[PDB]
Amino acid sequence: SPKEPEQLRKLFIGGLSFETTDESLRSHFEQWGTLTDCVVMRDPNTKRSRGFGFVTYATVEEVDAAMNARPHKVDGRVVEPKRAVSREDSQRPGAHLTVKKIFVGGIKEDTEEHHLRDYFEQYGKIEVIEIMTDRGSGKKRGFAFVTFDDHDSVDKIVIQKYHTVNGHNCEVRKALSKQEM
Amino acid sequence: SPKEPEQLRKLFIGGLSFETTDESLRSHFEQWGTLTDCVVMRDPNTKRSRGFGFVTYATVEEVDAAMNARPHKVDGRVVEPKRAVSREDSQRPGAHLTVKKIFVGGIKEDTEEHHLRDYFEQYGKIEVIEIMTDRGSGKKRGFAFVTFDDHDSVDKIVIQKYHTVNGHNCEVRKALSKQEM
RNA sequence: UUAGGGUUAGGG
RNA sequence: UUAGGGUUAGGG
Repeated sequence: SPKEPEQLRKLFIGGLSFETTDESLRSHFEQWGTLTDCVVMRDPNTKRSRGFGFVTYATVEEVDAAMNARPHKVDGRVVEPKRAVSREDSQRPGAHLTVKKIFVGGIKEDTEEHHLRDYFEQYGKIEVIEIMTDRGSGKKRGFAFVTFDDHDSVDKIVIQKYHTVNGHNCEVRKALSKQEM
Repeated sequence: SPKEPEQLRKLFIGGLSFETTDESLRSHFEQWGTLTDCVVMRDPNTKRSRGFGFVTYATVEEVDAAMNARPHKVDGRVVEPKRAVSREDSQRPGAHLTVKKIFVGGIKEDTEEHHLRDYFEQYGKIEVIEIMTDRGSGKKRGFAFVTFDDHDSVDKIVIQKYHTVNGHNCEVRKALSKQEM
């Protein structure tokens, strides 16, 4: 009886201690809901832990409640849980990078800070809003950077590439530095 | 009449818009106290802005109140203020890197999380505390990583290299990744 | 079309 | 002496 989809309910649990089994991974994350699925990824030959796994709750509400419980110490080790990234986007560069900033392209020269603030507040607490303009000329360049205080907010946004802000169909990507491009 | 030293009262203001003068830099940061010193660094020949400057309050209280006002938009641009780093440490690698994690070496096999928590809480809100141990052997390795929610907390700590925690003289350095060493 | 200015570490 | 395990992205 699961209404919400699987990917929205799934969490990638990276950095798992090599002592973590399916059972010890389940016995930890079950404190924040019921687990539809809980697996520790292993090598097909050695069956040794590959250092990451997946958990899937019945509700996305439980997924958010799980993320509200960071940090997570499973089997005596701090793990890094991340919202599940599609097998599509996982091939794209920087999809797995933990960032607190996003790229917003297509705002089209009439979008100000309050437009971004009023829209993106619904995903998390906003730190900075930078409307990119051409220096000296003052012309707006049609894209902006929004920085949140929590990386999980960014991860919830970029799974939906397209957003309609201020009457524009915009693209939202994870903010990559110049040295990662 | 300045009791506290100069370096503790000085802030490095990086990323300054090239339109920022001493006066516009002062007219912004004077909202959080009195400015002992306020300079925009320029090239000796062109006198064009080098993109950074310094401000110095009369109290470190005003310096903390200034940092509580992040982000700072000076002359229509978000600037990155940092606690002043000695001309010594500025030669050391990674001193200017904005990090939220610290290295703590010398805790010596009898220091647990609560020892680090009770000591380092006095500098800011703590996110994670990782006591580094040898896998499989369980032996403690004598160093730890402490992650704060604010980079400014880390910057206030690492200006004092040596700290006495749990009866040990420990070294505190900025957490550098493996790829920056 | 929609990728940032890391000259963003010292003048006195 | 006091530098981290980025095999931390898919099994079904």
